[PDB]
Parts: sequence; C-alpha cells; structure tokens
Amino acid sequence: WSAGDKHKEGVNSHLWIVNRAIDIMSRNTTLVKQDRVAQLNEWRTELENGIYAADYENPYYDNSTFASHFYDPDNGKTYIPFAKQAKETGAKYFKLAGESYKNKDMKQAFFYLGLSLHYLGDVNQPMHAANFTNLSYPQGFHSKYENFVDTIKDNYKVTDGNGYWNWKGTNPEEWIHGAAVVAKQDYSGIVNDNTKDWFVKAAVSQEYADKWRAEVTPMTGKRLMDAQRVTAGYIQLWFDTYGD
Ligand SMILES: [Zn+2]
Ligand SMILES: [Zn+2]
Ligand SMILES: [Zn+2]
Repeated sequence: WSAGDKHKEGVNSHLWIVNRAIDIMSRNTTLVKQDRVAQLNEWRTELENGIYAADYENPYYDNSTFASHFYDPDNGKTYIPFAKQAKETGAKYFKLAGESYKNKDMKQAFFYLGLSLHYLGDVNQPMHAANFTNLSYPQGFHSKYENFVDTIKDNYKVTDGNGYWNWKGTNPEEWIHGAAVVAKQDYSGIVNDNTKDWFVKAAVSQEYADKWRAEVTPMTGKRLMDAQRVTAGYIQLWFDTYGD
C-alpha cells in the first residue's frame, strides 16, 4: 500500500490502516487496556516515522526494489531470488520493538513497531502476497492500483471493537504468514484477465479507466477491513507479550 506522507492519511494507506486498527482497540471495552492506546498516541510521531520509513530508506526499502515488502505464503519467498521477505522482516522489527519496550527505550520501541506494522500491512495487499510488482504484466497496474486505493479507502472503516484477538499463536511470523494466506486467496479479485484488458484499454479510453477501478473496489474493501482487524489483534499481542 501507499505511504506518501509521514504524518497524513491522505495518500498513506499504511497509516490509515494502523489508525483504524487502533480505533478498533479503543472501541473494545471488554479485553483491551486503554492505556495501551494511550501509549501508542504518546509515541505517535515515532510510530508514524517507522510506518513511513519502510518505503523511503535503506535497509527497509532494499535500494528501491522493495523486496522485503513481499511474501508469497506458498513458497515463502519475495519476487527477487534469495532476498529477504516480509514475514522474517516484519517479525524482526516486532521483536526489536519489544526488547526496546522492556528496556524502557520508547522512541526506539515504537519506531520499530511502526516498521513491523508496515510489513504486516503489506502482506494484506494481494499483489504483495503474490509477487505482482509494478513491472508485472500489465506493467504500471500495481502503482495505479495503490494510488486508486487512497481515493476510496476511507469508505471501508471497521466500526466495531472486534479485532482478531489471539488470531494466531504468540509468534508474529504466524500472524504475517496467516495474513498473506488470506490476501493471496483474494488475489484473483484484483488481478485477472478482465482487469488486465481494461487497464490496458484505459490508456486511450476513459470508460475503461473507470471500469477497472469499479471492478477491483469490492475486494479492495475486503482487504482493507481484514487488514484492520488483523493489525488490531497483532498490536494486542505485542503488548500482551512485552507489556511489563
Ligand atoms: Zn505498502
Ligand atoms: Zn505496493
Ligand atoms: Zn511497503
């Protein structure tokens, strides 16, 4: 997903996803200790810096190839042979964040948490869970799709307190893998012969530009909502694990 501005949701789908996940935690009055949301807000600048940094600098964006931002659950690889993927990378920052949290280094802790949340968010994007890049056929579709998402994302907010609490085990890799599995199952709802043909025709036809956008909207909504619920459960796991 996009992460265009450090502290604005406008063209930053990643931040939007995290903010909506936090809202789910706030809405829950049965099992969530609200002081956890207070801490995320206290160190929000750092959390957002981490969410943004993943797509802007090394080592996070791998020399502008973004290889660590992809993860196919069926073969466990990213799109570049031998490169690090999103599962191991997301888990890495989940643990670094937690160790810093226990050591009372809050800025370090929430910066790393933000990075981890970014990688978890990415595997929820079907293209990232299936190694479909902006160079994949049809080339240019990946970037156009993620920019389009920003124009409609705010219409798919989860409005209840039902995050996926204890969705997977205590291992963050299990959560990232699990999210990638669902995202890949949903891949054909975004990338198929129809959306491919229409995207290409959109080059010279406004009608087809609107056609592929409409076609991918329902599944986009599903992916954004699942992303919110999974992220909420993931944050809860982090505090349950490292929260004193
Ligand atoms: Zn992304
Ligand atoms: Zn992308
Ligand atoms: Zn990314």
